[PDB]
Amino acid sequence: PQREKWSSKIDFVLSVAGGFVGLGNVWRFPYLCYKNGGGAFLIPYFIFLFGSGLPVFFLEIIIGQYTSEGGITCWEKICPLFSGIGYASVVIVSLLNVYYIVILAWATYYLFQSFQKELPWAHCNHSWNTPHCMEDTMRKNKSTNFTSPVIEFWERNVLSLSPGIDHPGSLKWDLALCLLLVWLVCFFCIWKGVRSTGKVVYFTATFPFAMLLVLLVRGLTLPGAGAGIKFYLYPDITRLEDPQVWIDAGTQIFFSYAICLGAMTSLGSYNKYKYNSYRDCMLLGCLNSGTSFVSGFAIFSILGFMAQEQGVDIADVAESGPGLAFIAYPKAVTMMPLPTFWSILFFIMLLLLGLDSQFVEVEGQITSLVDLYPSFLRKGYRREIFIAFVCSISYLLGLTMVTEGGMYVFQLFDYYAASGVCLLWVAFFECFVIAWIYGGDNLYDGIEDMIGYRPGPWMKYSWAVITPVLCVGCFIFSLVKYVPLTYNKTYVYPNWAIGLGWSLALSSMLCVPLVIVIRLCQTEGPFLVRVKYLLTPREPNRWAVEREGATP
Ligand SMILES: *[C@@H]1O[C@H](CO)[C@@H](O)[C@H](O)[C@H]1NC(C)=O
Ligand SMILES: CCCCCCCCCCCCCC
Ligand SMILES: CCCCCCCCCCCC
Ligand SMILES: CCCCCCCCCCCC
Ligand SMILES: CCCCCCCCCCCC
Ligand SMILES: CCCCCCCCCC
Ligand SMILES: CCCCCCCCCC
Ligand SMILES: CCCCCCCCC
Ligand SMILES: CCCCCCCC
Ligand SMILES: CCCCCCCC
Ligand SMILES: CCCCCCCC
Ligand SMILES: CCCCCCCC
Ligand SMILES: CCCCCCC
Ligand SMILES: CCCCCCC
Ligand SMILES: CCCCCC
Ligand SMILES: [Cl-]
Ligand code: NA
Ligand code: NA
Repeated sequence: PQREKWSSKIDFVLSVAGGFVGLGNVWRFPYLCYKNGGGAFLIPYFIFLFGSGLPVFFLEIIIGQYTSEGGITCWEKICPLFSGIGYASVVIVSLLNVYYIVILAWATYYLFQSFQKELPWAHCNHSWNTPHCMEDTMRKNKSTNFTSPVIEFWERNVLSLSPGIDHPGSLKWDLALCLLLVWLVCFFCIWKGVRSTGKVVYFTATFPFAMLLVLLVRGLTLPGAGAGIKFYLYPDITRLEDPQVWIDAGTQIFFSYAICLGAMTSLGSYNKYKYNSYRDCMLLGCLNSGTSFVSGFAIFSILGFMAQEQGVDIADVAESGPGLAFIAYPKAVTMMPLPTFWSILFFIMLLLLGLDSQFVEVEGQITSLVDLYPSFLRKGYRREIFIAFVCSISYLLGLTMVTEGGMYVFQLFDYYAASGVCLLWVAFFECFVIAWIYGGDNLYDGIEDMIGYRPGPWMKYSWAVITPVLCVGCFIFSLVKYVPLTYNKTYVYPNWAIGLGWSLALSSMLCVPLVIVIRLCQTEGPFLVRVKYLLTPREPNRWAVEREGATP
């Protein structure tokens, strides 16, 4: 048959908007900004945004629309050599789906804990509370060893943090059921009803932004919001000399935009050929980066309020790692009237934000993997078993991040697996193939035919110059000034853990060289002839079904 198009352009926007607006905006951005100083994170953030985030996102969407193919076969059409970009993106999205559902497991645990008379993270007189704990309101009335009740709940009850990754501990069975529950929700929403949220499109889309608005109003009116905002906005120039703020800000844009994963290319292949996706991507790009910037005001206002309440520095009031959104927002919902009611909504809001993202990504890899075996899969019961097998195996590897030492494994996955140099590796090669091998101007001819007009030179120069320079420059300077990964500024990772972390990165990075070697070996002839034949596009726009032109 053929790849079914979208019912209407409104479905493309909502599927895309729900695919990369979520935990990457409200969870990962606040703590990466928090970890890398304050506002010094924003300069590389906006530089990378306007240089390579929107351009690469639009490039992925337009490649999918031009080839009408998934993550992998689109690159086979565009350039048979360097086809390893698709396999690299599939590996990256597999690892991402592995560790990205643990966040939803934690959110589900918090939501289940929210159903009681008093929030468990309001006061600290429970079993898990260390005698070092003290009420935040009593912190000033009452050195550097008085933990807040909110941080204890995260490290003592929700995570049961162990001494280190070398100390796995026991599998938190309460979190293991929550991790299983969200996977069953993902499994039941992937097999039956791939896109079945059509009845509640209005509620499931406007509510997460409606809930984020209340958090912003509550945070901004807090007494300490002034100091938190100045920390969030005003930059520190000396921090820009560190290569880590550029890697974090550069790959946060790539993470938040879901690029180098094959999801955007697949989502871009479901719309009509003669559809102006250039305008809609720019609007969706504003909605994505706008949500991260605006929601950053809310979380950093609470951080400023917490610092004033506890009489501590803003940079030391919460966790410099994952769980900042689980320390700040659960503190904000305490301050609201009827804290239990608002706590339920936030973790429901946090869960729909991530479930929609997980649906797009998990369906993204499964569709991409089916394209490799179109007859073996997507045919009868064979898709039943394969979907469950992917969900089951990716759930078992998610169990290693649920044990008491599972937080340290989560930091390794979040820093190496689907972020960091692995994303810079794929993003550079996506732009290098299009801009220099395929041709930047050679693709504008396709885009002009496809969207109706020739775009400006912003996209062309971003692929040709800015993105390779930003990706290579951040890659070279990161290895030159090597700083090993740390958890919460204190824990130092053992050598094997870093080596394990690089294996997660290098497993997808080496997909590009391996396929080049595989393709060169398969093709017969002189080496220069072998390279020449594998670089020629094989009719990317092979879809007469629609009024189209030709690749040349
Ligand atoms: C907290 O640290 C202070 C200063 O070192 C020390 O005097 C006090 O005994 C500590 N209290 C607890 C509960 O550990
Ligand atoms: C009246 C209640 C709302 C108060 C909002 C406070 C906003 C503070 C703005 C500080 C900006 C600093 C930029 C460097
Ligand atoms: C803010 C840093 C990145 C901005 C990239 C804009 C590039 C515009 C195209 C230049 C044409 C000469
Ligand atoms: C997990 C290790 C990498 C798996 C993917 C390797 C790519 C092989 C492509 C073979 C077909 C050309
Ligand atoms: C700066 C890097 C330039 C790379 C040039 C590659 C040229 C390949 C041409 C293939 C045409 C089908
Ligand atoms: C390695 C992380 C889990 C990957 C499971 C799905 C991809 C492989 C299917 C055979
Ligand atoms: C900087 C982000 C917007 C770029 C649009 C203008 C491109 C410059 C040449 C007209
Ligand atoms: C529903 C929005 C919450 C805003 C809280 C304002 C507190 C004023 C006392
Ligand atoms: C054919 C590519 C399979 C990739 C699965 C992901 C393993 C890390
Ligand atoms: C809370 C979501 C705000 C979105 C703003 C979009 C325009 C910058
Ligand atoms: C690695 C220690 C925890 C084991 C949980 C299950 C892993 C397959
Ligand atoms: C793979 C580069 C860093 C590895 C550090 C630990 C090696 C055992
Ligand atoms: C990850 C959960 C998958 C369950 C499949 C049951 C057939
Ligand atoms: C992060 C991209 C590095 C490219 C190196 C090419 C040899
Ligand atoms: C000064 C803070 C305003 C925030 C608007 C989103
Ligand atoms: Cl973002
Ligand atoms: Na979403
Ligand atoms: Na995002």
